[PDB]
Amino acid sequence: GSHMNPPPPETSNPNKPKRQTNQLQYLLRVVLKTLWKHQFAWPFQQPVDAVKLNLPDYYKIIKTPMDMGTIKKRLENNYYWNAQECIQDFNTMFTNCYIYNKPGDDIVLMAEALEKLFLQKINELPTEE
Ligand SMILES: N#Cc1cc(Br)ccc1O
Ligand SMILES: N#Cc1cc(Br)ccc1O
Repeated sequence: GSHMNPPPPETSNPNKPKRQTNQLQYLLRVVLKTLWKHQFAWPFQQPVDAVKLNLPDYYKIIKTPMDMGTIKKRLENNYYWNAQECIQDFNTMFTNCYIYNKPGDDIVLMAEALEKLFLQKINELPTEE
């Protein structure tokens, strides 16, 4: 893509420690799956393309970008050590949306719908075994 967009977050790095846990399996098979098919998922399924959207300030404002396409790759590629890393990626994605956009904007309402589902599913995150 455009040189004006940053490289996406890392999804592969042999130096980084990782492991599978039952909680990470639940984050892929239940949490990500549920959110990915929501009617309002599409803006969040890949990094924000600030060039295409004519938002030249986006990566001036949002210095820790995250998206569900990145999270999907990180889960499928076993990038994470623990559930907390992955949950933090989701939280970063939501908070970027809420800091960049005005309350009540369409993308905000879309993010809020995904967040409500997310919180329901994370309340049920299984005990680590
Ligand atoms: N595991 C799983 C899963 C995740 C996404 Br996103 C879509 C379909 C699936 O079956
Ligand atoms: N945040 C954000 C954002 C994402 C898409 Br896709 C389009 C416009 C936006 O302002």
